[PDB]
Amino acid sequence: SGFRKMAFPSGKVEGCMVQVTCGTTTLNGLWLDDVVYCPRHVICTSEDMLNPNYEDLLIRKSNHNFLVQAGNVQLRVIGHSMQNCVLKLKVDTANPKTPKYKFVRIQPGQTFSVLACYNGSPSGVYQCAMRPNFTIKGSFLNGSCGSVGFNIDYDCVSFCYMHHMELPTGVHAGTDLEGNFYGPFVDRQTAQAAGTDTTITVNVLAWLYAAVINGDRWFLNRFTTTLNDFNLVAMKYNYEPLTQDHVDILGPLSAQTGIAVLDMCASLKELLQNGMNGRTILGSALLEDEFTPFDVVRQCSGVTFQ
Amino acid sequence: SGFRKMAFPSGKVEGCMVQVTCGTTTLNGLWLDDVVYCPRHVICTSEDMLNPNYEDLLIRKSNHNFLVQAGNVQLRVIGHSMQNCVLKLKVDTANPKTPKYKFVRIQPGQTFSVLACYNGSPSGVYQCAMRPNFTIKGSFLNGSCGSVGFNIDYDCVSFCYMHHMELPTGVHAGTDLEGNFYGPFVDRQTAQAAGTDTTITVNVLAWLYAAVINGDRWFLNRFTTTLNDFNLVAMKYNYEPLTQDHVDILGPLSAQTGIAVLDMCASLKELLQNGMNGRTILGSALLEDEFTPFDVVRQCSGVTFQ
Ligand SMILES: O=C(C[S@@](=O)C(c1ccccc1)c1ccccc1)NO
Ligand SMILES: O=C(C[S@@](=O)C(c1ccccc1)c1ccccc1)NO
Repeated sequence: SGFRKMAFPSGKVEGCMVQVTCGTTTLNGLWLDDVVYCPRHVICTSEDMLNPNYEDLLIRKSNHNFLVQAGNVQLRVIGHSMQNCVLKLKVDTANPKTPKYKFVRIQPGQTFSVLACYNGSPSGVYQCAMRPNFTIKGSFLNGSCGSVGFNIDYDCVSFCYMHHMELPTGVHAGTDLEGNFYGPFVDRQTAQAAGTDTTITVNVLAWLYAAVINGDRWFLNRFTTTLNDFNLVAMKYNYEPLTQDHVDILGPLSAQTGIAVLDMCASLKELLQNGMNGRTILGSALLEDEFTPFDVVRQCSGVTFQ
Repeated sequence: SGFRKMAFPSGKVEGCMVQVTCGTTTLNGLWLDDVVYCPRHVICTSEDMLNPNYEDLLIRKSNHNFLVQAGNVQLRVIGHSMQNCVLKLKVDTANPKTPKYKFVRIQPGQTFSVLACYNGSPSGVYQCAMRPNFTIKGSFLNGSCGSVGFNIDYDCVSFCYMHHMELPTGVHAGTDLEGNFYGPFVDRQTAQAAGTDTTITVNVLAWLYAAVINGDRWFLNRFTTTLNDFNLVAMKYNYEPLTQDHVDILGPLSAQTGIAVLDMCASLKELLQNGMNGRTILGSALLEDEFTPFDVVRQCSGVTFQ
C-alpha cells in the first residue's frame, strides 16, 4: 500500500548520456547505437538565439567541431546532420550500453520520467506529464538541455522528450526525438507564451481510484452523473472534457473497485464545487493529474522491468 | 527553474538487486562484493511471522536452501549468517557491478531515494524521508521486502534503508544495512502502532526558500520572530522544535536569498495560523517537509554524480 509519484528506473538511460560541446556551448546528448542526438542550439551563442538561422550557422561547423565525451572517453564524430530541431552526430563507435529502445511522440495527458543531466552526468530523476498546452512542469537549470524523458515497457525504453527551452513563466518546452517541438514553440529566444493549463480529467479520476484502493474514501458520495452533465462542470473549472474513450480506459480501475466511472465523476464534481474542506487525498491537498490510468494499475500491481 | 520531488539516478543500485528465495518465500536482496543482504524473514512462512524464533528457524536452513538469482544467473551460496534483522549470504562471485558504497544510519528528517523492486527486478524510484516517528511513507506491495533506500555523493552510494514491514495503518518500517530497525519496530506480525507524525520544521523552511528562489513569494510578510516564540507555534501544530543547529544549516539558503532565517520562520508562523487561503506554493496546497536544506541547494545548483 501507499501511492507515490514514481519514476522509472533510470539506469538504462544513464548509460546513454554524453556531453556535447560546440564552441563555447556545452549540453547533453543521447548516444544510441552509433548516433548522438542533441538540441541543434548547441551551435548557437547567446547572441545567436535572438534570431538564429540554423542552416547558415551549421555551414561553419565540421565534424571535428562537435566534441562528444562519454564519461572520461572521447568519441570520434564522422558525420553530422540536422533533423528538424535536433542534430544527429554519427560516431565511429556503437554505444555498448544501448538498451532496446524506440522513439515515440506522446499525446497531451501522457506521463514520462525525466533524467535531468548536466555536462553529460546524471543529476536526478522525476516524473512529468505533457500538459494540454504542450509544456511540461520540470526542474531544469542552465546546461540541462538535451536531458530526455522516457517510458519503459519491460526491456524497451521509449524516448519521448528532449529538453530545449525554458519559457519566461518558468515552464519548459522541448521536442520528440525526431526534433519536432511539442506544441507551437520554437528554439528562439522570443515572446512565446503558454496557453491555458487545463487539468487532465482522466488522470484525476485514475488517481481517485488509486486513493480508494489505498484506503482514502471520504470523498465517495451518494451521487452519480452523466458525461454531458459532468462536462458542464469540467468546463467551468478548466478541466479537459471527458469522452467515452476516457471512460473505457478507466474500465479496469472501475472493475477492480466496483465504483462505476460515472459515480466517480460525481465525486469529482462535488470536490470541484465544494473543495476538500481542509482534508487530504493520498497526502495531497489538491487534485493530482499527473498519474495516468496505466500508471495507477502499474504501481498498484507491481510491474517490473528486466 | 522549477522544483520537483527528485530521486537520485538509480542505475548504480539497479546493478545490485537480486532475487532471494527460501522455501516458498521470495523477496529482494542487495549484492555488494561477495555478500547478499536481505531481510531475515525470508526464512519464515506466513504462520511463522506471528511469533518467530529466528535463531531456531535458521538452524533448519543450509547454504543450499538460499536460492539467489541475479537476472538470469544463479549465484552459489557458500556461507550465511544473521546480523540483527538481516541475513548476509556469502556467494562465490563478487558482484562486478558493485559501486563505491557505504552503510549509513540516518537521522529522522533526512531524505533518501527508494528503488522499489519485485523478484529482484526494479519497478520504480521515488524520494522518501525518515519520519520523526521512524516510519517512512512509501509505496510497497507484497514481494517488495529487501528493496533499499540510498543517497549518492558523486560516486559513492550510501545505503541507509532496507524495507521489511507494512504497519496496519499503511506506513512502512525497516532497517539500516546492519539490520537494526529504525524506531521501536520488530519483524513480527503483532500490534505495533506509529507515534505522532510530526512535521520536519527545518525541511519546510528549506522548501519555502526553494519557493522564493523560483518565484513563489506571496507568503513573505512584514514580520519577524524569535526561536522561542516560533516554537510555541510549532508545538501547537505538531511541528518539530527548531534549534540553533537548524538555523545554522539554513544559513546558506538565507545568504543566497537575503531573507533572515527568523524572518522566514515568521512567514511560516503566519501560514500555520492562517492557512494558505486556497493558494499554492511550488505546486502544492500544503507545506512540504521532505526536502532537506541539502536537497534544496543540490537541486537549485545542479550537482551531478559520475
Ligand atoms: O545551453 C543551455 C541554454 S538554452 O536553454 C538557450 C540558449 C542559449 C544560448 C545558446 C543556445 C541556447 C535557448 C534560447 C532560446 C530558445 C531555446 C534555448 N541549456 O542547456
Ligand atoms: O515477503 C513479503 C511479505 S512480509 O512483508 C511479512 C512476512 C510474511 C510472511 C513471511 C515473511 C514475512 C512480515 C510480517 C511481519 C513483519 C514483517 C514482515 N514482502 O516482500
